[PDB]
Amino acid sequence: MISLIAALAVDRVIGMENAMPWNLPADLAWFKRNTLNKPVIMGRHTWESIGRPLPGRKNIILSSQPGTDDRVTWVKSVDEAIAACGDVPEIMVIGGGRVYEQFLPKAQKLYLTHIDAEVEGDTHFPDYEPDDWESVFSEFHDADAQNSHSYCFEILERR
Ligand SMILES: NC(=O)c1ccc[n+]([C@@H]2O[C@H](COP(=O)([O-])OP(=O)(O)OC[C@H]3O[C@@H](n4cnc5c(N)ncnc54)[C@H](OP(=O)(O)O)[C@@H]3O)[C@@H](O)[C@H]2O)c1
Ligand SMILES: Nc1nc(=O)c2nc(CNc3ccc(C(=O)N[C@@H](CCC(=O)O)C(=O)O)cc3)cnc2[nH]1
Ligand SMILES: [Mn+2]
Ligand SMILES: [Mn+2]
Ligand SMILES: [Mn+2]
Ligand SMILES: [Mn+2]
Repeated sequence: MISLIAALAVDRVIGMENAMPWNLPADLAWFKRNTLNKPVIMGRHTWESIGRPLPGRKNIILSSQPGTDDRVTWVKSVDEAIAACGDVPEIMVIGGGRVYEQFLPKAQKLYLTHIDAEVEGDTHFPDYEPDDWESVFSEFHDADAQNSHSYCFEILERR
């Protein structure tokens, strides 16, 4: 089972200049909680944007070029990435935009954080078909002293 996890600002913006244009520790905590002890698949630009391995998860990096760090696993196609996860119950695809596009059609779940932030972007989440998806969990949070925007955790499951 393949899932996507992402945080989306207004207009589905997910990134700008190889970074996320917000800082929401509560959302990072949600990401960790939903990815720990699962394999994570990411594209090379996201690997560079994170800048180090995510602990406690098998990190699988897509790139057409040879890998440059044996602390993570490098693969050259979607099907190789899936295979490298092995027999696990849930594979987490953690972006970025190009990777989400390719995995969305295989995905059965989406973990989306909807952030109430206006931010210029150069990367978006796919313009997915809402009719394909059932919202099964929603949890809204107002901004607080640690988290400058309001945000909503949503889980959707393919109908
Ligand atoms: N808000 C969020 O939830 C979130 C999540 C993740 C990332 N981001 C942001 O998204 C941006 C990065 O996204 P992006 O779309 O630019 O890049 P990306 O999807 O992270 O990486 C794309 C690269 O992955 C490799 N790749 C992808 N598909 C491949 C395939 N089928 N076979 C082989 N290699 C493949 C290629 O590397 P090569 O060029 O080496 O071949 C490609 O250039 C950053 O701004 C980042 O901060 C945001
Ligand atoms: N909901 C969501 N939010 C994001 O920020 C996010 N980010 C990525 C890719 N980028 C990143 C960047 C940093 C960290 C990171 O440092 N995570 C730590 C957080 C520890 C904590 O704050 O509790 C981790 O161990 O997961 C993860 C993913 C992919 N999907 C996402 N999905
Ligand atoms: Mn805001
Ligand atoms: Mn429509
Ligand atoms: Mn919804
Ligand atoms: Mn709700």
